[PDB]
Amino acid sequence: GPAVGIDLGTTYSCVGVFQHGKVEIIANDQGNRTTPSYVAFTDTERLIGDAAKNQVAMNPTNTVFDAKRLIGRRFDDAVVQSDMKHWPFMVVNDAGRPKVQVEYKGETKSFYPEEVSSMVLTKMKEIAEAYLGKTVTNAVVTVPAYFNDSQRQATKDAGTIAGLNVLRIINEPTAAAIAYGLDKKVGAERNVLIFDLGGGTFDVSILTIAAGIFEVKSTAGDTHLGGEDFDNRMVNHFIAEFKRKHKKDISENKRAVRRLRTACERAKRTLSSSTQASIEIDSLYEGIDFYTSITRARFEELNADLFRGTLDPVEKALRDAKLDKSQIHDIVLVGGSTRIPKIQKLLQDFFNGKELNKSINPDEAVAYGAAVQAAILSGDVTPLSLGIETAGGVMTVLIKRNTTIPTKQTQTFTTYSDNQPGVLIQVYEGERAMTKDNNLLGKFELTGIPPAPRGVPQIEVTFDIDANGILNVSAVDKSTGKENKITITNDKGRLSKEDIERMVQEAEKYKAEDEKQRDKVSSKNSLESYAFNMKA
Ligand SMILES: Cc1n[nH]c(=O)[nH]c1=S
Ligand SMILES: [K+]
Ligand SMILES: [K+]
Repeated sequence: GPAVGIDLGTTYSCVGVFQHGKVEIIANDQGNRTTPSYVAFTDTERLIGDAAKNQVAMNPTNTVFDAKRLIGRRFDDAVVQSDMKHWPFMVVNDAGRPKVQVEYKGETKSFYPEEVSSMVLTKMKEIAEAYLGKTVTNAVVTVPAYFNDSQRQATKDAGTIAGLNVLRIINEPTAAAIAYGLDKKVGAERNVLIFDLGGGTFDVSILTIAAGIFEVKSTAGDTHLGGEDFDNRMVNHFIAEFKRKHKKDISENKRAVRRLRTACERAKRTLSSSTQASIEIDSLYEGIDFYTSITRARFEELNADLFRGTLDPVEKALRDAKLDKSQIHDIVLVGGSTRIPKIQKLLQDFFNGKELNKSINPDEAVAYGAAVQAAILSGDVTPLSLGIETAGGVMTVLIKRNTTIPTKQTQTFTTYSDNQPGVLIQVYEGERAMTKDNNLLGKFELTGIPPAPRGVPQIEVTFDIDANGILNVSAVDKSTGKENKITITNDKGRLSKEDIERMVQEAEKYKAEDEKQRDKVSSKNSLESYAFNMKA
């Protein structure tokens, strides 16, 4: 039967299926299209999803949430140590691996984060099975773009424990782009910014899409920013208002604060569609009814620093991607908090009035994209960057990937050593900083360089690609006009789309190491007479 797409979120999970030409987001047994990523252990039973979230106040020590924060991580990781302080449940160290420790049926029990996430995935699998009336095994599960191999493998393991065959682990921003069909657009490469403010995290991702291939250029954000922060600002404001009006602090009473927080959450949602919301609480504290109102402008003022602060990760991602804001072709809004009008206005104003992609429910877009990809898995531009080896085994790119063909690019190079008699032109294809990590396509030598000090000889290297995709690489000694050249054949089927994707993924995985590495060689246009990779 059809594979499902699952957004395994920090706070909630969402499951969708592509059937009958459309994606259907599947509601749970309580009629909810999103299910809380919560697992609760009690004296008599294990609760998953809505039931677990509903009883959290009654059973805080044994209600687990935020397993995504621990997944694929070591106990001594700084993130784990800081996060544990904010959790009611215990996290224990089992041989360097974090485990949640809870009381279940009168017995102490410990679970790895992948096991807790497997329980959430089991609920999502069961919700899909109830809707489809058939067993669901195949699934595509989404993860944040910044997740490392350990976090990705642990997420896959959670699906495997749940009995799911994880066809692929895909980035949440990529899933959102697939939901908007941004990978179906034939033509020149497009730069896409995904603004994801929901699920307790703020994620900004910049992607480039061409020929159905996605590359993550940059990621930025705040792992501890979400709607709860906006609700807290309202709760503190109301606590102050009650204290000023009634000379009473309701902070001591946990239920009164809980009732106020629930009213604030509802009011914030009303403020997305209306300019004012009513707060009506009977007997909030000491028998005093709290009936009041909040304007959208007051809500915006209470959260002004948080809302404006969202632009700082957008600026950082643009800087990391080496792109101006004008170079973004598509902006996608993901996450429930993107419904807030002030956030939409701030982002649109930053982008000079550019329209935002927000037609898909922001809570369901990632699952929607995952479902589209799962169905695909169930049934001219350059593919890779082209360049030559410079001194130190460095990849110097003459043609970036996603360059339309035919194309011709020329750069000038020099000798690295004094009285260097010749240069070796080594042609490589790939996105890595060092040639050892890229693919060698061919090599040729330009000999007879007249003796000169290093940096004086000028060698012009030209990469020419025809419409058929054939690459001709030539080098000319600008002092004599002497030349040498190689023709590199483009075998049809030499590279699969998956082969290209793997090369792009490797660049994304080693981006920090490669970006730091580029700084090491001083010249960047100097050629040696030998292959660095063959040097002992
Ligand atoms: C403001 C807001 N936040 N989250 C959500 O799910 N909806 C809304 S309208
Ligand atoms: K996810
Ligand atoms: K997010």
